[PDB]
Amino acid sequence: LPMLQVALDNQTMDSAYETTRLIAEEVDIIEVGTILCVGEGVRAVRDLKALYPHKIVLADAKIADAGKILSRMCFEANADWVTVICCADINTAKGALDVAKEFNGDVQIELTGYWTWEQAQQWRDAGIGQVVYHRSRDAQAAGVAWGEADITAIKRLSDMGFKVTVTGGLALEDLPLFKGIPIHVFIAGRSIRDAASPVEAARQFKRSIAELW
Amino acid sequence: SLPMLQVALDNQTMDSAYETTRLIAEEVDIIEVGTILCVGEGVRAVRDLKALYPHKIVLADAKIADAGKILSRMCFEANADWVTVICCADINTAKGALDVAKEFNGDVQIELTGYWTWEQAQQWRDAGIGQVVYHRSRDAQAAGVAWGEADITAIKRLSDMGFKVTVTGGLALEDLPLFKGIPIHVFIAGRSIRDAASPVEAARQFKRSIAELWG
Ligand SMILES: O=C(O)[C@@H](O)[C@@H](O)[C@H](O)[C@@H](O)COP(=O)(O)O
Ligand SMILES: O=C(O)[C@@H](O)[C@@H](O)[C@H](O)[C@@H](O)COP(=O)(O)O
Ligand SMILES: [Mg+2]
Ligand SMILES: [Mg+2]
Repeated sequence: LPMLQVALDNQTMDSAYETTRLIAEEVDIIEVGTILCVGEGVRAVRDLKALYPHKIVLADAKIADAGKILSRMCFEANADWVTVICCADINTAKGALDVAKEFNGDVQIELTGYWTWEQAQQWRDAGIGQVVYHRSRDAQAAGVAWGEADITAIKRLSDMGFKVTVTGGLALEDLPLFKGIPIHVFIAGRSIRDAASPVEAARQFKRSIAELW
Repeated sequence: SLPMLQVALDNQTMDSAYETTRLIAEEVDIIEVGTILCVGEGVRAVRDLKALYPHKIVLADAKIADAGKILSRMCFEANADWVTVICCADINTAKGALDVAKEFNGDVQIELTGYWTWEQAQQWRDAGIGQVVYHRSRDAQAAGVAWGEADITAIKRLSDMGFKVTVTGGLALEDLPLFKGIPIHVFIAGRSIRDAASPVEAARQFKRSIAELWG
């Protein structure tokens, strides 16, 4: 089944803990959001992995250059997975992946904003096995909906051999759009953290995934 | 005008950054909180460095990719003067960051990398972005990529479009003459200053060379 990831896009650790104390056991992956990496730094990764060592911890660092250096910082803080932004030089992705392998971790390419199909082939050739198909929050706020072009791109990525994560303002009602595609992970940030009942929100995502897959 | 000099604090902790700033804060124009310091310490790095050096321009090299208003507000509330937005970001991310920047009398720069296009560059101008950072990736440099002709052409074209262009990416002193005759806004040095036997003398050599080349 597709896994469920919660995004902790919080500015401070104590704010993040308001969510994790409710739903850490209701999800498969705990993400240190980019917002939390910028708010608190990499201690957020170390602290969350110490609290939840049985969960996959994703550092959404969106590494853009100095791949081996930033990745080592994240993996020394006990991250399992780290993100590399799609426009990074290929050598950045390669360097981050080399370090990830030292720590028995992994790298995901974050498809946030503009990228090309040629770049996608380069990632595959480099040994990258995960991508995050992300509808930008700012694009969403400007009225951009999930649509057919996204579904065709996701399927194309999956067919290239990537394990694809889908994310970007997902609501429970969006999940059927992706039915029949072997999605690796769905991420929910706002729709879990900001729900009247975060526990019910997480359980509803899991129930719907179980029904659809 | 002479190109200004920016020091990049690509350090993992504040104390490591301070080993540099205590030597060269008054030897450079702009103090950059490097991306790895932003990720290493978080936005306290911006707050602390601006409190130490309130008369200097402080740049947060956050390379914002999405959530432009949220991340830019975090940096500007920490008293940044300038923030970076990565070139692949949705145009609404750049616009959101810029709108916040204006509230704080700050500014945004687009960090150039990847396969950005000239049409995107026009989008940034149309959105009111006035600064770009022409950056040779550190990882590309390590893979043998040199500064060269296509870079000069692109830098000149960005300048002609109306951007103030910053040049950066493993610059050494000997690289500066490559850019002579172009109205470069800022040169950034990270490693060439921080890792010098004498960071003060390295900064001063950059300044002397700039003064000759653009004098
Ligand atoms: O770009 C960012 O850093 C976040 O907007 C993004 O990574 C976020 O973590 C999403 O992937 C999930 O959060 P939402 O479900 O609230 O969009
Ligand atoms: O991508 C990064 O975060 C840095 O590699 C980059 O921004 C760096 O700060 C350079 O602009 C200046 O540092 P060097 O002179 O050491 O390349
Ligand atoms: Mg995220
Ligand atoms: Mg930098």
